[PDB]
Amino acid sequence: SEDIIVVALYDYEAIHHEDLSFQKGDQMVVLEESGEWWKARSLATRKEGYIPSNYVARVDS
Repeated sequence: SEDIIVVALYDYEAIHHEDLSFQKGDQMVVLEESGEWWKARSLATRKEGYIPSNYVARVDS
């Protein structure tokens, strides 16, 4: 349904504390919406951290 799940469109690796590593075609859910960077949870490992919004695709499904 309508939600805040995005898909990593590029490979990346965790760096800061609450960070999250994803791949070029991975799927992650969003926990909140800020602006430049958002906090999401990768279902591939039930983990969660930051995700560059400029390198991802946000969908509500």
